[PDB]
Amino acid sequence: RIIVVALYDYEAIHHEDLSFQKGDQMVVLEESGEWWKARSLATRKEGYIPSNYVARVDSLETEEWFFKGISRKDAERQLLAPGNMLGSFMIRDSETTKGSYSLSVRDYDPRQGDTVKHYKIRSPRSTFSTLQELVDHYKKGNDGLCQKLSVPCMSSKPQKPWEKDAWEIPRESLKLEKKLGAGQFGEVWMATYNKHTKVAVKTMKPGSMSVEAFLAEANVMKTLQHDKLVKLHAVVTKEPIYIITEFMAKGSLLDFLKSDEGSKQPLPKLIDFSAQIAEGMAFIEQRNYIHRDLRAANILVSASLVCKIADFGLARVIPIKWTAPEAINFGSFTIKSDVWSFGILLMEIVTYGRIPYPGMSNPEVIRALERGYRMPRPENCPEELYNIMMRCWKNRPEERPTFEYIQSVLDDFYTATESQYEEIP
Ligand SMILES: Nc1ncnc2c1c(-c1ccc(NC(=O)Nc3ccccc3)cc1)cn2C1CCCC1
Ligand SMILES: [Ca+2]
Ligand SMILES: [Cl-]
Repeated sequence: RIIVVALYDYEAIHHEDLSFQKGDQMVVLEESGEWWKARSLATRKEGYIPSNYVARVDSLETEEWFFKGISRKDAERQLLAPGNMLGSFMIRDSETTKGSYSLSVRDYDPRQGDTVKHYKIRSPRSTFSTLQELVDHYKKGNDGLCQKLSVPCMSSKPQKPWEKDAWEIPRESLKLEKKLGAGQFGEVWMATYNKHTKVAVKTMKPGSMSVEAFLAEANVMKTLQHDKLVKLHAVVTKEPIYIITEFMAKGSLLDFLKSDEGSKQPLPKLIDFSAQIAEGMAFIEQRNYIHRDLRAANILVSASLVCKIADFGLARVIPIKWTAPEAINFGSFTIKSDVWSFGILLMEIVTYGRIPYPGMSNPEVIRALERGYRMPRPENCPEELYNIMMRCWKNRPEERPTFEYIQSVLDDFYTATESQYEEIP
């Protein structure tokens, strides 16, 4: 008889799902993925609950200061997001000591700025019974920490999982309310699914993109979910093909960088964007795929300033200034040619969306590349960041770095390796 408890309030929006409040417990009846059949103990109603909204009772996730499955850098990102302050903290699974837990605390530093310090856990000069007591002490005066614990890190509701068994949907479920962009193969619309969920919808123009073959690839992309790739929610099988993805409130990185909220983003933020994108490419790199069209226009920014690679699968169904010479001349697109593109993307970001090689036509650009030309360095781009672009722009593909390496460098750009975790007496 399994029992769970609710971490956040939830309003039912479908037919068979339950409403529940933060703290309500319920008996688990069926475990079938993102949705669980359960029986609320507060209402006695049976129905479906989003499985990521609940945790086993008396387990660590029930605590407001615990954060399951969070990397050191994610913890750094979450702690630095608005709503937090000096002393804000969390306890999470250690990324390196795979089985133990670490502490992450927010600090201010007059030179650097707002920072996040990480402390490993099991100082020998302190024995607390379990993790709760540990928290309890450091809240009243630091026992060595660079700052003393104030409040747990702000946490917001997870994204609602898509409706169960609603991968193939009828067109009737959608109201496409606003055309966001048009192009060669169709349009992208801001839409509403069953009057309750805001989504984005890619409407396809039919071509050699064979129906039952286009849908084959979309099914592939649906297996390749990652936090840094845009969620594939649903599909409409009948021509013209509709692709339903999650809505990204701030649109393209290109447009967002050109905006006024964009022109306020400091360099550490721009690099953070780059790090997110490289994490997405690193996932793709690991799975042995290729994006083939990496650039700022194909990156989406969420409302919370999270950057995701806008899929990516469009090359499995169908701009040389972003393209490596090897793929331009012989059509040899690889993960290494994306690296080149990423380097160009990197320049876009630092230049707030300024078009690459400004003032040069395509052939101008190509012959310049063969000469050995590369874009110069903007009067705000760091030498060490520029050096990364150059390494991406190596003429021989095999000498360009991996995304795995690129991600690790951008992630800790301002942090010496020796300074990742603090070390206490
Ligand atoms: N999701 C969004 N949310 C908010 N705004 C969005 C978008 C998108 C958007 C961009 C790319 C896609 N691509 C996509 O779904 N590709 C795909 C997925 C599976 C199989 C084949 C292709 C979908 C929506 C585009 N846009 C705006 C429209 C033009 C600029 C940004
Ligand atoms: Ca140290
Ligand atoms: Cl019961």
